[PDB]
Amino acid sequence: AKYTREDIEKLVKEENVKYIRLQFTDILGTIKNVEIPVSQLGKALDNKVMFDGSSIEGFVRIEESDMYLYPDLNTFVIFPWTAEKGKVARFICDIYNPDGTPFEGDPRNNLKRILKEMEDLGFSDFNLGPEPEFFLFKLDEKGEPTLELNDKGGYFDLAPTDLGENCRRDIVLELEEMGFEIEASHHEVAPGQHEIDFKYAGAVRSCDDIQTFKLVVKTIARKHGLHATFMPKPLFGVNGSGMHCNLSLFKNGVNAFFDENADLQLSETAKHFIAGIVKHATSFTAVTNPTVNSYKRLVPGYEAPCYVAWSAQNRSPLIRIPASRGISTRVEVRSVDPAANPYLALSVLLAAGLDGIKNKLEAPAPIDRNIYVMSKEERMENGIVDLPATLAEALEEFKSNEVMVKALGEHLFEHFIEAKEIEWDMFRTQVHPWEREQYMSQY
Amino acid sequence: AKYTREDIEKLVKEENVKYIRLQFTDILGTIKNVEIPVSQLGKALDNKVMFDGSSIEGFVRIEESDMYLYPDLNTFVIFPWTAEKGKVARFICDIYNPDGTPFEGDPRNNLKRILKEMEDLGFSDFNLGPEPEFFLFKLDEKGEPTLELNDKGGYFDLAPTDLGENCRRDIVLELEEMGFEIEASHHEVAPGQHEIDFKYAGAVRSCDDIQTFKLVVKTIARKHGLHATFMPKPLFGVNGSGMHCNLSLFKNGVNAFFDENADLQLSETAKHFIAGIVKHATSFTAVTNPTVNSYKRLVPGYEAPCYVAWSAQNRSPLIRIPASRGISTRVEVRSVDPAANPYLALSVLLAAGLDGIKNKLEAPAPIDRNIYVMSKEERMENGIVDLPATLAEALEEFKSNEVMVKALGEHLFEHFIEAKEIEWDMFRTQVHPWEREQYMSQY
Ligand SMILES: NC(=O)CC[C@H](N)C(=O)O
Ligand SMILES: [Mg+2]
Ligand SMILES: [Mg+2]
Ligand SMILES: [Mg+2]
Ligand SMILES: [Mg+2]
Ligand SMILES: [Mg+2]
Ligand SMILES: [Mg+2]
Repeated sequence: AKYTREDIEKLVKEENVKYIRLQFTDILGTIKNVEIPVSQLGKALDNKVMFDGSSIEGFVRIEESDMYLYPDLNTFVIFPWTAEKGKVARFICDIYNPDGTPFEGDPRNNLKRILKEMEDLGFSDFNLGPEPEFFLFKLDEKGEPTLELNDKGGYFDLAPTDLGENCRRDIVLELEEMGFEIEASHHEVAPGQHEIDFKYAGAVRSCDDIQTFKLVVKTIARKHGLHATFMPKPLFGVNGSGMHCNLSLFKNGVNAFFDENADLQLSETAKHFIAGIVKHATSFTAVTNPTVNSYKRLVPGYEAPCYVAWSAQNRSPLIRIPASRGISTRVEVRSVDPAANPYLALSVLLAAGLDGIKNKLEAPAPIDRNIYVMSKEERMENGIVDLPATLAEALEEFKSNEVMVKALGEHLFEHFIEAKEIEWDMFRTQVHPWEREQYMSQY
Repeated sequence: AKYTREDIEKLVKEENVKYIRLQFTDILGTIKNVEIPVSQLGKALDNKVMFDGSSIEGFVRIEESDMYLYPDLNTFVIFPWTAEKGKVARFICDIYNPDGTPFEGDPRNNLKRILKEMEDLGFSDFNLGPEPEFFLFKLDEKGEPTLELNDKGGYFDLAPTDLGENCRRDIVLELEEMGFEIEASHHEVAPGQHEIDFKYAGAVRSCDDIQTFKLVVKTIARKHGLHATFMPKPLFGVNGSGMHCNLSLFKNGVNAFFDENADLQLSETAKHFIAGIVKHATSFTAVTNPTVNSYKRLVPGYEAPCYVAWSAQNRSPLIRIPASRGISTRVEVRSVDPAANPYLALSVLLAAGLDGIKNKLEAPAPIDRNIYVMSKEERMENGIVDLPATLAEALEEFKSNEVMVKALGEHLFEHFIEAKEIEWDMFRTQVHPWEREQYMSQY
């Protein structure tokens, strides 16, 4: 209980809060909201504010259906940069059906659903440590994004410098003032690319922070004349952006992946997890990489995984194990990209993990200096399968899987599939310039 | 009441008001005004101010006509901007004849007429909850509007951010801190499109607030290098704008549409009232949808209605019943667009409602699924009539309906048709570029 009804009412008043953002999330991970005047804080709470909950199905809407917003008290945040006529605060909300029950088509209420599965298996927490990467492109005259990069930095370089446009700085600083907890940040591999890493938190809080963070970013960036994009593959020839997800299970407030007396100090619990992840990656990919362009980042030549394997020391492991042990033992899934919706991502991932533990699945041998050089044939002769090559591919595999379809639930699943199938069809029917360069003179 | 003579005179002096706007509306909903120096406040308040009330006719104006301006103390507000050589305030007004009686051709006086009509039927209040949607475009260098939108947001998604322009916010903030009572706001389907929704009120107050809204909007957006418009379909191939009106009747301070032990918890009255809107839609469309361009929004595929029908959950029903009951039990007409003169629309709607209540009309089958596919023929065999395709058609239907004509008033009616027929006549003789593109080389 971070705040209570009164603590918030007291707080709204102590400060000059005048505008309330009741923010949620549609199925495509897009960050939505309905805004009220502070004069509606009461109705807001009391969970009495209604809206067209079909905003959640995204562009595949069809009819208008009324739904309730239920604000999550302990997610109460006051935005800093505000203060014009008054300040602005917010609430992340859970969408309820008009009859009282939570709306099953809501991404957030789904994570919770599967977190009940985790607790019934006997676990207390499922932690996440996101490593979200993003590009900074320059704005032009007419305030339009351009293909020009904010800087020419390389890997863990000393990016932009402490003389203005240091977006990373203000971002990290602003986030820390908003109550976040950052672990560290750094410039990434390509020029004009960045990464800020959050401290670990419980699935929900971590997912909620990832949403805010993206928002916070986009804003500060515009403030500096820049464009932030979390597009996975903005530029052919340059690195893409992914969002590795460090994962851990807890039991009685004790880390469960750690076993000092076992191979790699990794519990049997830990290894079943890895096991399930390997079993389901080619199937949960259409979710952790939800866009067409997500697949342009998933190619040889960069640090992105193109095959299902794990390792503690390799070029592009879809699963990795950081060095830290004990209270910090965790599995890192390095295929997830920032285009992915966190609640859904952690839904399918948490689910594929539990499917390993439930069924004492057996993990394969850790890969190490092989995958990349051995032809897809040699790789294939082993547990080494290629991830889907296109969104259409990822979608077939997804549907085939029963434990992944369950991870969403009939509503979240029907529509996701619908929207993505359109997205692909639009792309497939499209005639790109590249083809005209190739065939228009040659034929 | 709310304000009394001396209360106002105290307010003006203390707040340092120096410029009064005597505000009113013409047939085309356009917002007129005669403006006096604070020093003339007395003359004003004694109902002694005169002006050319033929301004009410709009461009159909032929001869001049001296009329009086009667301020309404309860509509007194002080505009928040202003404060140069002093502050500004307005008074919404009723137009009188030089012989002391209210001028009929005045739309505000017209609704007050049909309202009294309602009371004879023994009703207490007529409530409106409007949801006015608008587009924000950019102003060019010359300060001239362009076809460039203010953002790329969609339905309900949190956009734009709290750093910069954020018109919607600054509008609601101004409205709220200016006496208004807003419920919520949000981004709309099309990029650059926005909607603010106010708490319900009685017809007159609700119509006055709609006229003040538009203004405050138009104003705020201009202040941010933007152009607001309530033009129904500014752009082909994107969503148009509309102003669904949420209607409810009270009897002795109690909602008369509600009824627990009923079906859908809708009272017999409700069912009848609905019945009325059903049989007058095609004949009141010309009023709720007054511009030529209004009918370019009335095309299938964009959430806007096209047939006379009512549902509780459908793609784009002319009428729909939102979830809430009890006090919130209401009928929503989704035909109405912003271009419409709120006073005329509300009066033509109240009138059609009461008519169906008066003559105990039998409401038709609520539409299940599909009015889109179910072709003309079939749609007919189900008593589903199409709205008028063009302003012309709309007029021929309005002119045929005895009760609708009576809702307007001999004067209002005569001049409204006069305007619309010339408006249509122009648009019909115009040779648009589209014709040239399709025909000039073809023939
Ligand atoms: N109800 C909505 O928000 C859709 C509005 C849409 N622009 C219309 O014409 O009705
Ligand atoms: Mg559906
Ligand atoms: Mg990194
Ligand atoms: Mg990593
Ligand atoms: Mg005349
Ligand atoms: Mg709307
Ligand atoms: Mg509506």
